[PDB]
Amino acid sequence: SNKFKRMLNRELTHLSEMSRSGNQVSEYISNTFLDTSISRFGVNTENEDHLAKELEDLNKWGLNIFNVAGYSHNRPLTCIMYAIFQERDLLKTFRISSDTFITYMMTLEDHYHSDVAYHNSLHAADVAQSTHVLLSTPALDAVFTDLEILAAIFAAAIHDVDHPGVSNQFLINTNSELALMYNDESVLENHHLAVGFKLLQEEHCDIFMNLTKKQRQTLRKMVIDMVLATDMSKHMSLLADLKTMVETKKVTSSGVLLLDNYTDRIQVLRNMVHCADLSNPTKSLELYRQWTDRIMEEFFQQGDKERERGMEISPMCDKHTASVEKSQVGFIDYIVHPLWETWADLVQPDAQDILDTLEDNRNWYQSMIPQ
Amino acid sequence: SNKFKRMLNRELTHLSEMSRSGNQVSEYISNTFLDSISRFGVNTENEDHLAKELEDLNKWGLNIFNVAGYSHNRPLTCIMYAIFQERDLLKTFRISSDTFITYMMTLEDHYHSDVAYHNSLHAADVAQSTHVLLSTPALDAVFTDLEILAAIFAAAIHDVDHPGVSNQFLINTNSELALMYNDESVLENHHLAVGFKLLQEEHCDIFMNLTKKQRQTLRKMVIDMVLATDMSKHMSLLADLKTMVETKKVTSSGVLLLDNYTDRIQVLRNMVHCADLSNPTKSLELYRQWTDRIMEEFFQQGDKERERGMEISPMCDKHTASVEKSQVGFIDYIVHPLWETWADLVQPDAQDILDTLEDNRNWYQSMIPQ
Ligand SMILES: O=[N+]([O-])c1cccc(-c2cc(Cc3ccncc3)cc3cccnc23)c1
Ligand SMILES: O=[N+]([O-])c1cccc(-c2cc(Cc3ccncc3)cc3cccnc23)c1
Ligand SMILES: [Mg+2]
Ligand SMILES: [Mg+2]
Ligand SMILES: [Zn+2]
Ligand SMILES: [Zn+2]
Repeated sequence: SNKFKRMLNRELTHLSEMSRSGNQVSEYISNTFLDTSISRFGVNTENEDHLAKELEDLNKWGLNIFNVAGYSHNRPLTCIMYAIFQERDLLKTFRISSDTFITYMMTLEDHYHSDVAYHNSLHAADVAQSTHVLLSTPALDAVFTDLEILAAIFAAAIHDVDHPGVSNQFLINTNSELALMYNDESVLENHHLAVGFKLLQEEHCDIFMNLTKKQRQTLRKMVIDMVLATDMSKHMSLLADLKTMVETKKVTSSGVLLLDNYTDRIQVLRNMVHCADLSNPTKSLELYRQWTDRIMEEFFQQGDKERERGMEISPMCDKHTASVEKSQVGFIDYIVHPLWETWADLVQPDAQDILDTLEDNRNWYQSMIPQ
Repeated sequence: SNKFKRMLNRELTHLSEMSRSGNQVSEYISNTFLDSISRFGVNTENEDHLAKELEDLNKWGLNIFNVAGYSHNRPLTCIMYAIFQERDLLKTFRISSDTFITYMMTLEDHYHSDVAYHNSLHAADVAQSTHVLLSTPALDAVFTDLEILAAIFAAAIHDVDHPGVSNQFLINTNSELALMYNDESVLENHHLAVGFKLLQEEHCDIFMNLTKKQRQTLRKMVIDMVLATDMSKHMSLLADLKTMVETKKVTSSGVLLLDNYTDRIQVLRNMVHCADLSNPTKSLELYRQWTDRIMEEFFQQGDKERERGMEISPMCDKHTASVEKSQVGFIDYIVHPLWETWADLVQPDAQDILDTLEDNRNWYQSMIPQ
């Protein structure tokens, strides 16, 4: 659609001229978004009661994933994934032993880096838990098969495995081996998928051993589609497709969405995990503020690596010139809010408290803008 | 004193036999503690917000995180220029704003931003706390300006170029730095070298206008103070501070009597040491943030150790921490004893500092699980 494209670049030109704040946010958007305990929980802990209290939020959008990390000896991913699989009865359905499951989930957690401020197992655990809540949205809850539920949640788990804490564009600009291996197109996301699936081959880790061949093939395609869709530069095209889907949606009976073909189904799932990935500003302000401070830490360190190298500092990576408050407002106004508004429309009446929390958070960061 | 060494050994033995948790805290202790531009010095357009945070310059409660926030992440440059304006040190030592900001920016730039705790934020915190501690009524008339300058500069540079790993990791991994300094005070020697080496940069010689004798005395005092921040020297500094307390003299205006260089430097080095260990004495919002940072830095070191197939040093294993219990041990066995001794030396001064420590301690105990 040339109209949407013409409209997009208009919206960003105007922002780019509002102020130097808007220029830095507008440069960022274009370069980013455009093309008993070990079996009770998955984990050893002598805090079984504090952990059991936190995990009562398993199905709530307000689950505090930071506290889970605290009471799980810093295994928020293994712990949450075990909880989701118990909750949805996925181990039994797919004949996965708890043993194989925990060994895989520990190996996966281990390949997330804890020295990366944001793209580490905590973020993986949050995105997986948020996907778990989203899959229970009433308009979809009856729609997806368990194979699709498994694919989505696994997708979420692995979606950033082995992330180094720098962007696809830095990896291309520094001529990384990874950029070289994947020919500059979706560098990290291809890698996340490779690692996640490669790890099944490790000893006692094939959590899909007991699926049929046709099941494995369907899972793998679904998962590849979802993770490649977390590539941020695909954001505008994903939102375009979601909007056209809203305007031509079919409700069946009792509020449920009609998704006949594979295309319709994967489009929704991949927007779902994409939404999970951008759910930080829709969570409670305590949660959201921690996430912001982490991503900025990570952007700033990329900025220093650029500076060490004599490269030009990327937008939002200069610690000496960021405006974190104005940037958050822009990010909500121009990316998070449009995406979540469209999602709310697809799945109405759901997502509305999510949308209201999003405005509170946005208004809090506005209230904190000096001058 | 052999009876101090025996007593010290006794309490740590009792501690490690208490439980798994006390074992690990006791292993830790033994391995660690025994042997716009015109106005603020930074360019910001948050001149109002920054000015308000900086009204706490002379208070224990200053929030250095917010200062970082309003100073475009130049907390050290900003705080140091505030302290130096406050005490009129730039005029007194004829240091120009150009020379001073250029040095301070260069110094701040050599603290690593990718290190969770030992960055310019911690340096700025320790600098501001030294500044507050130097105004303790019992000492406040005692020290000359050269001594004040040394102590504050010492604090500024005390961890510059810290790589986020411990003296023992550097020895165990055969670091070039451990090779250079022969396994003794590796980082602290390095911090001093860098801090002084940086005066030689273009427009950075902030001590250019001091006399030779002044430069010589300042350098001796600074070296003394920074080597003193070596954690492995903790117990012998405390032992000295305790025998200082028991043999203390006071003029009458409530002011301590410090004639010789030895008693003077002994206070100055316990002061910066106490500033370095002040996190748990601060308000709870601040201390929580510091704990989380130092724990991140230990955990990363632990992963580097695991990446190398070494055994994971105490407190560096992310899968076997008990942060809450560890903070309570830290306070009972290291922070509280030190500050209690400090409070005695300078009484009635450090008494709320000390009550805050109790509050913080008890909050961390109230969060211990089960
Ligand atoms: O101006 N902004 O739009 C702007 C400014 C500062 C931060 C962000 C931002 C991007 C992303 C998604 C993401 C993650 C990793 N790489 C790229 C994008 C996630 C975020 C989560 C919390 C806070 N900020 C975020 C956006
Ligand atoms: O139980 N503990 O003793 C224990 C457990 C966990 C953390 C600490 C700890 C040590 C040091 C001083 C330090 C800084 C850098 N390297 C070595 C020591 C400073 C701290 C500041 C805030 C919180 N914990 C700290 C102590
Ligand atoms: Mg990603
Ligand atoms: Mg140090
Ligand atoms: Zn992600
Ligand atoms: Zn220090």
